[PDB]
Amino acid sequence: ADYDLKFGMNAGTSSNEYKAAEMFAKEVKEKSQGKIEISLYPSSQLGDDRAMLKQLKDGSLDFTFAESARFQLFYPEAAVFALPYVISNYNVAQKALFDTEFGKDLIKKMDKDLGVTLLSQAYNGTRQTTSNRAINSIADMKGLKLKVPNAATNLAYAKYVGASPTPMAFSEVYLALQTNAVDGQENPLAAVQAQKFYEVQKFLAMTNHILNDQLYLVSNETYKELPEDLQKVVKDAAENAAKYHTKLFVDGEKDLVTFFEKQGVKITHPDLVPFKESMKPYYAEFVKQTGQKGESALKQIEAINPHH
Ligand SMILES: CC(=O)N[C@H]1[C@H]([C@H](O)[C@H](O)CO)O[C@](O)(C(=O)O)C[C@@H]1O
Repeated sequence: ADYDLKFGMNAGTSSNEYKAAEMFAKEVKEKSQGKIEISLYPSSQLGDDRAMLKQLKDGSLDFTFAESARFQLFYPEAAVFALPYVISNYNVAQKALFDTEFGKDLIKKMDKDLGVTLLSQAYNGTRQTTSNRAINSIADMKGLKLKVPNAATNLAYAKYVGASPTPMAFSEVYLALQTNAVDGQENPLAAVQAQKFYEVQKFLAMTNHILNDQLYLVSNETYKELPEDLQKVVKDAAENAAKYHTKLFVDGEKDLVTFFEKQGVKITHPDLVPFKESMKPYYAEFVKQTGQKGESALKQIEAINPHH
């Protein structure tokens, strides 16, 4: 086709993220009357989110996904998006990004500094903790070899609750869990299902610790080359796909607890009071290390009312 574009993602071909990406690709091809084709490159074939973000800056990849929190890699105060228990729900994540001065400044910085245009935002689940032994209480986290992604906020989650974080790549996790070289991991339910981590974890704790969004991103290199009518086609299709993306996650969080129960998994509901208490020292370190931009991002996020 005239523009042969590529969409890279960490997620696999059974994931919600991929399904929404298929919808995005399909609308774009149609409403562009065939001028744009978007091919999918899942399962981190192109490298992980960090790597793919660098390919979008360079212009060697055209689209990818990223959480708002992943931009803590460049702007330390963007960690606020993933300080555990700080963002209440997805309504708060939406207003954080689009309706605060911090948020709006982060978007403009994404474009001018990092070579990426934010097209849409979806919901990608609330993270929970699976494991090979029960998590009845925060005490059960002691010495747990918990698999985390390569991100400072997830490592901090593990540390401060008394677990032993082993960072690793997503594609590696399943075997690690099965052999028990690690004891647990902490994705939203959707990914626990997509990656089938429920086949090699008898236990799931509802730790509700981090709220993931997902941003549909396009390389500026690619976006600037598209005529404005085709820019609007890609922009609209990204908003349509985001809304669908959010619905897949919302509908699944209802039904998946029962799906895991049927699959022989044992669900616990530990007291979150001490989880939340364990993090105050981390919030203090966060303000200490990120300074006044950081206390100003927290202030703006904590002021957002979580009720629609
Ligand atoms: C857009 C994207 O790639 N998200 C990925 C996130 C982020 O990389 C991480 O949370 C840091 O923000 O990590 C996972 O949860 C993980 O490796 O377990 C998989 C998920 O697909």
